[PDB]
Amino acid sequence: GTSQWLRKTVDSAAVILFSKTTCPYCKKVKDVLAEAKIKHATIELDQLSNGSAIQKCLASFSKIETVPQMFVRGKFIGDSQTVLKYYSNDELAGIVNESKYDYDLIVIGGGSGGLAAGKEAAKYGAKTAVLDYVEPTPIGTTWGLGGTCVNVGCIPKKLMHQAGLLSHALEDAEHFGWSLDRSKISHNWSTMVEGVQSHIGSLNWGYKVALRDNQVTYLNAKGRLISPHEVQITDKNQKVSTITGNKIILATGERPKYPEIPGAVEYGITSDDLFSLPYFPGKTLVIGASYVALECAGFLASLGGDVTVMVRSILLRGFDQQMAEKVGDYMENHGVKFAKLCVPDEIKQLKVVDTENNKPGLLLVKGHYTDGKKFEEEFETVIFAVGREPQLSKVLCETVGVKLDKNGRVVCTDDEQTTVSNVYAIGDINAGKPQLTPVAIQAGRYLARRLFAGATELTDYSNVATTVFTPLEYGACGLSEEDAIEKYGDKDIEVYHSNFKPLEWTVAHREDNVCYMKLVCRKSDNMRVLGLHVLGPNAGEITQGYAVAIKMGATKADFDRTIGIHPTCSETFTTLHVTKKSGVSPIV
Amino acid sequence: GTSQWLRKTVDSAAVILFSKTTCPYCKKVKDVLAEAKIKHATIELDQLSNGSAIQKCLASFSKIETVPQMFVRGKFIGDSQTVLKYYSNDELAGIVNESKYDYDLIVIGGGSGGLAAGKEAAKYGAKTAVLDYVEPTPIGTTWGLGGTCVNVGCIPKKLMHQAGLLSHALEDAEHFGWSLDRSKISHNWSTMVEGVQSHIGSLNWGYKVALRDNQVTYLNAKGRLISPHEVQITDKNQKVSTITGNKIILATGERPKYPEIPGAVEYGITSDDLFSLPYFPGKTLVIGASYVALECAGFLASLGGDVTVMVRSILLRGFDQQMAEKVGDYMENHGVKFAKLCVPDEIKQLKVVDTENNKPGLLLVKGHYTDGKKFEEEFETVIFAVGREPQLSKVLCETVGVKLDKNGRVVCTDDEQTTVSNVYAIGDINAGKPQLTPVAIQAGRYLARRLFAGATELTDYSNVATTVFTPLEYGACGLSEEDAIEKYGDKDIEVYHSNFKPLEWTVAHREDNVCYMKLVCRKSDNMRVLGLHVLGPNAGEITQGYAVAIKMGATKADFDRTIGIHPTCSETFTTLHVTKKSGVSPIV
Ligand SMILES: Cc1cc2nc3c(=O)[nH]c(=O)nc-3n(C[C@H](O)[C@H](O)[C@H](O)COP(=O)(O)OP(=O)(O)OC[C@H]3O[C@@H](n4cnc5c(N)ncnc54)[C@H](O)[C@@H]3O)c2cc1C
Ligand SMILES: Cc1cc2nc3c(=O)[nH]c(=O)nc-3n(C[C@H](O)[C@H](O)[C@H](O)COP(=O)(O)OP(=O)(O)OC[C@H]3O[C@@H](n4cnc5c(N)ncnc54)[C@H](O)[C@@H]3O)c2cc1C
Ligand SMILES: Cc1ccc(CNC[C@@H](C)O)s1
Repeated sequence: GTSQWLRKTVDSAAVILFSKTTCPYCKKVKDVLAEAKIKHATIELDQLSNGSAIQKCLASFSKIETVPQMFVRGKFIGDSQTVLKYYSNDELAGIVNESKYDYDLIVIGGGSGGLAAGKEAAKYGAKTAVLDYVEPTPIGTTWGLGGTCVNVGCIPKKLMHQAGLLSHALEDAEHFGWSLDRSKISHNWSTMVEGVQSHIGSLNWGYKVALRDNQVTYLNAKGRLISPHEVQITDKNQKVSTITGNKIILATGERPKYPEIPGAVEYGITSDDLFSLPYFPGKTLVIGASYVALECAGFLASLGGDVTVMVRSILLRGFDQQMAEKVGDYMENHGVKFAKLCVPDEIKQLKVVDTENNKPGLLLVKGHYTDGKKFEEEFETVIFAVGREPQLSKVLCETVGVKLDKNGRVVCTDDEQTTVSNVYAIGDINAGKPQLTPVAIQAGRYLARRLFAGATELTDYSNVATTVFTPLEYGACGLSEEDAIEKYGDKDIEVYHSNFKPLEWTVAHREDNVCYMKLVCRKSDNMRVLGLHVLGPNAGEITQGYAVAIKMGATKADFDRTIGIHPTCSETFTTLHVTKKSGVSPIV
Repeated sequence: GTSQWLRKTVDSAAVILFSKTTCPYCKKVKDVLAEAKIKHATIELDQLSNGSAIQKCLASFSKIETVPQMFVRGKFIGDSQTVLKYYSNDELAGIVNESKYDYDLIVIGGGSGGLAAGKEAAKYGAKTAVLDYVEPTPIGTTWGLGGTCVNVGCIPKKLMHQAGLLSHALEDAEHFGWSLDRSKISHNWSTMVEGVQSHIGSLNWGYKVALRDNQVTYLNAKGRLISPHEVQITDKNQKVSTITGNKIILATGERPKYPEIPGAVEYGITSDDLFSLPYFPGKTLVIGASYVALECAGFLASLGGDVTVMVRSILLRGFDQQMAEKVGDYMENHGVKFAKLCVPDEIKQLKVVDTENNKPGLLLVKGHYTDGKKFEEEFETVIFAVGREPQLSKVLCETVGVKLDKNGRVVCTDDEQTTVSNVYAIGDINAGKPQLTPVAIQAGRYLARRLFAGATELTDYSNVATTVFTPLEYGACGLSEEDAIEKYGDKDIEVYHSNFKPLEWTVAHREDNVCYMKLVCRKSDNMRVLGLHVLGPNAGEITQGYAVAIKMGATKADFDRTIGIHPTCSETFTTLHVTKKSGVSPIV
């Protein structure tokens, strides 16, 4: 029925006021709470489908059925008159604060997900604390509040991606009539890092202010869940203590892996160090083949660097592989070299990194190909991008009872709840969910609404669009081609595709048939669009809008009746017609 | 019902074949028709929702009920045996060219819609001619086949727009670490015009080649409808003749208007001349407030030009005015000077345009503001953008019977048919249709299928998306805000909005709170999105995809449940919460 909704809501909420929009008694109580600097959620019963039933079940707690009723942490406080009797007796503050625990919510991890959840939580009166600590890299790198996206992920790579795109702007400017000469222009890595770190510092500080100004307690300490309500924190001065919270949210992210080979941890770096490195990396070897490894080799080339990528097997494993190879074939034609079907054996240090004069060392990389041929080349820097993983042993005592899948990730129900009942996990460590910063923000905000404001909304994790920020960007939404065929069979899958050329690339004398797009649709379902794929500039801005249509179950008919915006790259989606089965060429 | 469709198809198609995929006799006929280079439409009866009735209704024409059946211009030709007997006896070619008119279709106008139409009809066996003539401008500017967009519209304008954006890229490159100094680079106008014209020329040639390869007769002559089936053509030599056609499509577009003031036609120019001008315009007065006027003033300013814009009343009349005002504020903050509430009286000539040294003339402009105060200033170039109009006088003889609305645009039923039963109109001259290149193309293609292949699909003109390619671009889809309030009332309209700042603008030190987007919704229709509006970079790429979701009736919840792609500008549409009635600020 409706009853157990109301028991969960009243039991979980901190300060909550069942109210009416038109009732003047309720309105005077609200303004009392505002003047009292008392935050709370407000369930206005007159704008819900069955508010009349909810007033009936309110009597199951309060022996009354009128409005307003105020509750604090499961307890019925009183009706109108009762609460202002507390106010002009000055007993209100004592009763709204009193609680079995120190906090209504402890969040372990101050990243995209945790900070999102704590800021939405304190909005509804939940007494909240948020914990964040950055264990240093093996060479000692460190950064402030915000998470992986803010300090060592989406933010600084797209800015470094942007510095690389700008090199083609300088090339293109001549053909559009600008007097400059691209041949006479070099890049300065340190000036870039300083501007990138300046914007990161603004984000760091701005998060501390958001927490300060929302009544969230920020603790720069490493917390560890020892029991289902108990968190054991460690100071900057290694000082250890214990706080307690009613509800706990785990959101501590992942960190870079290294291969188990000698020299790796000692002499190489990872993405965590690349964004604040104080010297240009020089001649660089990137080991791996995920979006991290391509994106970084991507801009490192565009800034004049001598870049090699060492690929064990395939590029972008798990993405559509036609597009993967189109991505990779572009980078190879524009500077990035690849050593295909090759794997590393050890790293020898020939020269130490020169802190004083600000210059890299010199390394020797020993490898072998699959056939058995041997690799051996000198490199000034070696970056490892061979995956990321959580380390929940540092965060979670075995004995508390939280179930971990075979990767170390947290098994949650579809509302983010662990096996222990009052503990939840969001973000990269939620098992089998897409590891993206906008996902972690939605899970975090939609969970806080459910805990402290009686919400029902769940996070939808399906058909979440992505974009890979390689020199030519690749945005995608939905299934890949190979996956659609495997799920429904080659006969039932029809693919529309077509090359294109940006107008902007005409005067600039760029390639005619590298930019490509395709719609993978299902025949026996009115040609429903299953996945969408585009390789070209601004692929992120192109793809986004269609993510809404695809959540709404778009079909090829819907794309055909929508008119294009001319001249854009994106309008090519509105008039696709060549089918893969037909065999007709997709060139311009 | 089925009855009158079949009769309409058989009477207008040129060569049509009624068939089934499974049949081997029709496969036999297809193979013979393909061999003889005979182009035809082909219904596949075993693929239609009611082929049992379409088959049975065919007997009204062939006195037979089987398949295949081939018709030519309303006449039943024969079954399988009867067709091969014509083939094997050398009679089949003459039957399929037997026609009452010179052409199955004559298209008056070789621009966006007309080129699209003739090429589609040719592809179904229709014998087609397209006519195209470029009436020279007052100073005699003239160009090649393609239309207004190709030669003097979207294509050269976005290329000059792009030259303008690249000046901000040369600026921003400094702050991402590149050595260059923006302050010592200049722009060469003629080099850019050379590159742009070069690409226009390759479109001119491609369109000639495409009409050749579809066997479309291309007459570079001026056409004129003298009777429902008689078109009068006039040579480059003035050689007048007459051709006949079964179906006629009007697609003659528009041309720029001039104000009725002394010196306008003698000493000013329009956009028709600007895109191939041999000298730089210099100090320039732009008279108007349309998207033509602002887009041109925009890039002209970004190229180093001293630019002024003379506004009668408001900017972008017809578009959401809050957006328009923000568009104008940005230009005024980045160069362009505005003479507000001002109108011109006369243009005087102080200096004649110098062909020899390739420099502009010099003019004196006199006007007055709306309060009698005087305007007087010198400019080297004066560009009129005071609207456009057709001149159907020059193409449509009064006595044919084609009816015009009070603007001079053709009045059409929602299938593009005029008051005369066999004459149709597409593109700009179609009354009350949005005047855009993609609209013309879709109208022209969908019509040609209905006429020569039994199609039924109409063109949808509602909710067509637009982008104004000013220095900050502005893209939109659906109603303006004032329009939505006007139709439903303030109480029923809710507006969600937010500023934003592209990530690319952080390191480059650009403005914090200039970029803006909003969604206008209907409270009583489930918060249906009635209009989308965004101001910022790549606004065309941003908007296009969202047009599809609006076309399927997207609501606010649909935008909420879709996850953003990060870091993009476009992702801000997925987390909008501040409302206008709320009174909260939309800054960041
Ligand atoms: C190089 C790179 C580029 C990326 N680019 C993109 C991109 O373009 N778009 C995108 O959507 N995603 C991108 N991602 C992924 C994105 O960063 C993650 O999806 C997101 O950061 C996950 O957020 P989270 O809140 O789950 O974890 P995090 O953001 O990693 O937050 C976890 C935080 O908790 C801290 N912590 C850990 N253990 C403890 C502890 N015991 N006590 C206290 N605090 C602790 C961590 O130090 C960190 O501060 C990128 C990732 C990388 C590595
Ligand atoms: C500066 C500018 C910028 C624009 N930018 C955009 C944009 O970014 N996006 C967009 O969607 N739209 C844009 N437009 C509008 C776009 O150009 C039109 O919507 C489009 O050209 C409509 O095509 P049409 O076939 O109706 O007319 P047209 O393309 O003008 O075709 C008409 C053709 O018929 C010829 N003709 C005329 N009379 C005769 C005759 N008697 N005999 C033979 N031929 C004849 C004309 O010379 C012309 O070649 C822009 C317009 C301008 C002026
Ligand atoms: C013609 C114009 C209408 C609006 C313009 C720019 N806004 C100026 C305002 C802030 O005074 S220019």
